Amino acid sequence: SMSVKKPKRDDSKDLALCSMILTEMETHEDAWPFLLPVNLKLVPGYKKVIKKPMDFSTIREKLSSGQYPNLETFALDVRLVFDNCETFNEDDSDIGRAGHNMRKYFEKKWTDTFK
Repeated sequence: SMSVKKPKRDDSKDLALCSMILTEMETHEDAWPFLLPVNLKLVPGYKKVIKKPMDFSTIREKLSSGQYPNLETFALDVRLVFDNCETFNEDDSDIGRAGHNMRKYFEKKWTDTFK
């Protein structure tokens, strides 16, 4: 509260570390459904159904331009990618399986890096 602060957790490497994680996600073989924004002109239903589209390119641009105020808003966008994937794709489809795998991959790097 006012003039009463918890000890300073060192956040000075967060930007670099989120960039590294993102690089690892970008280079994973199952990243292909997630690398670019879904083409809303060519994919029926996507626009109306998925209220907040998100993809790795968009996260990378946001990261590169200071649009994440902290590492939690970064994780929120990554998880949005997989949440959207689960919303639109059957679990037993290549894209659906890709999304479960990438989520697992991410969540391990996240825990290992920060927790």
